[PDB]
Amino acid sequence: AQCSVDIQGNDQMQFNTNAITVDKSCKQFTVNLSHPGNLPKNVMGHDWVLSTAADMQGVVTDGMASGLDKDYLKPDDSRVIAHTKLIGSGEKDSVTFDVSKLKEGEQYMFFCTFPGHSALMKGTLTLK
Amino acid sequence: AQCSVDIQGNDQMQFNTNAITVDKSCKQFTVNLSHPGNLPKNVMGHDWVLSTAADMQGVVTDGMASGLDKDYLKPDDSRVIAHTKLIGSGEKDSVTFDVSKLKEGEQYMFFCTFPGHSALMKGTLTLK
Ligand SMILES: [Cu+2]
Ligand SMILES: [Cu+2]
Repeated sequence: AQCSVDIQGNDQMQFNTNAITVDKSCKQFTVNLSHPGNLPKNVMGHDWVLSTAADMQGVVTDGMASGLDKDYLKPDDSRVIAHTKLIGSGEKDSVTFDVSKLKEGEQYMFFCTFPGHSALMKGTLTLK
Repeated sequence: AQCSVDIQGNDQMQFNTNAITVDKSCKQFTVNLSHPGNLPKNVMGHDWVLSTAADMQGVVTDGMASGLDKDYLKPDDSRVIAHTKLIGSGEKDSVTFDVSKLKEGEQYMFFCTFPGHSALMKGTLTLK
């Protein structure tokens, strides 16, 4: 626990939280994602992606343009600090990243890149 | 216009009108739906479905459970007064229903039954 969190994205297009603070003593931080529900990945896919607030739009945009095969993310997009894979119902994925990639005083947002899902599936992350 | 309306569902999960009025003189009424943009049916499908405000949730829940192959609508759902098929970008569909299936003093709702979309895509229909 402490440097980790569990996120669930369901069939009603929602995440279970919209805010995450990362404790400044963490060297690394883990996100674990599971998709409750019965719908397939091609109709209700979810991933947890991270970037600063000012680049979220660019990532969602470039992400949509790359297709379901690239899990709706642009390959080697250097605005994406961290990201999971796109997962369907009953699947799960985890990502660990380096906390020194964040700095205190900058605003970060987590979100899903499936088309349209970022309207309700988005939230803040902050280094405290 | 005269006893019919032309409506659009776009790539942002938005319909372009959110209240429809049906005048009592009309024996029938027609709705013509188009979907501008470029996303396919499985990622951004849309339909126009009508029920009383009371049956919307029962219809939205059963439709999600019917699958993309059943155009996310329960077959022969007795609560649906009228509907179109589920279209992707570039496509189009229309429907004409009898105005005698509506009654004065009841509240009706139109919505898209694609999973996750009916929260953003809905509006009122009133018989005046
Ligand atoms: Cu999603
Ligand atoms: Cu829709």
